Amino acid sequence: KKGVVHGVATVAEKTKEQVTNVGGAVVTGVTAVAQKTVEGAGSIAAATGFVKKDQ
Amino acid sequence: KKGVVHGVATVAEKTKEQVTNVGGAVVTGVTAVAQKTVEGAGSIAAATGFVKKDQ
Amino acid sequence: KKGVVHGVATVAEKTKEQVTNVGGAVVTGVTAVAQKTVEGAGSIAAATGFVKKDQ
Amino acid sequence: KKGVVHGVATVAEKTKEQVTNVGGAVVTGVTAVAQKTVEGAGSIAAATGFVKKDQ
Amino acid sequence: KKGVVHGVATVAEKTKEQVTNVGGAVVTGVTAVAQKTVEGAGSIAAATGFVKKDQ
Amino acid sequence: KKGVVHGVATVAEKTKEQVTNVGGAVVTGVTAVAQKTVEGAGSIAAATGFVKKDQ
Repeated sequence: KKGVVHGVATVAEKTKEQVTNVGGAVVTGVTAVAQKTVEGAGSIAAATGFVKKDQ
Repeated sequence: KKGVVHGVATVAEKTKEQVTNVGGAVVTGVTAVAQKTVEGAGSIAAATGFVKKDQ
Repeated sequence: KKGVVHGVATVAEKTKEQVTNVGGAVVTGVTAVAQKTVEGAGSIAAATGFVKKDQ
Repeated sequence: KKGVVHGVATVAEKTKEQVTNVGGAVVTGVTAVAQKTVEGAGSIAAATGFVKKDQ
Repeated sequence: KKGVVHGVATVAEKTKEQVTNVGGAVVTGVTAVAQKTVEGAGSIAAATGFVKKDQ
Repeated sequence: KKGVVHGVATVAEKTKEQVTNVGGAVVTGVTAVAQKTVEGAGSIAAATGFVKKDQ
């Protein structure tokens, strides 16, 4: 076989899960957050997949 | 076989899970956060996959 | 076989899990955080995969 | 002070939390379950407070 | 002071948490279960407070 | 002071936590279980407070 990509690719066979991202956010997984009190200014209290930027 | 990529690629066969990211965030995994009190200014209380930038 | 990449690639066969990242964050694994009190300014209380930058 | 109980009592002062049970079940706490696949016959997959009886 | 109990009592002062149980189950605490696959017949996969009886 | 109990009592002053149990199960503490695969018939894979009986 032959393949040429520029990116971002994701090429496969017999594949149970696939995610391609440029971004941005993708949430495909099981996630449970139980929480009782959030205070403070400002605290990231429960982050799973996270980025921050400033310019 | 033959392959030429520029990136970012992810090329495979018979593959159960795949993630390609440029970004950005991707959450595909099981995650449980149980939490009772978050205070303070400002504290990253429970971070799983995390980045920070400032300019 | 033949392959030429610029990066970042991830090339394989018969492969159960794959992650490619430029970023950014990717969370694909099982993660359990149980927590009772977070205070202080500012304390990274439970970080699994983490980066920090400042300019 | 004076107190006479038959049970089950729970007597206090200045008290943040209280539970009295005869039973039975009481759930008052933070709880997060994230789960992806349960099989088998029959498996108690994630039990926090649990009892079993048979006669 | 004076106290006479038959049981089950729980008598106190200045007390942050209290549980009285005859039973039965009481869950008051922070609990996080993250789980990906449960199989088998039959396996108690993640038990925190647990009893079993048979007659 | 004077006290007479039959049991089960738990008598105190200035006390941060209290548990009385006849049972039965009580879960009041922080607990995190992260788990990826459970198999077999039948294996107690992660037990914190546990009993078993048979007659």
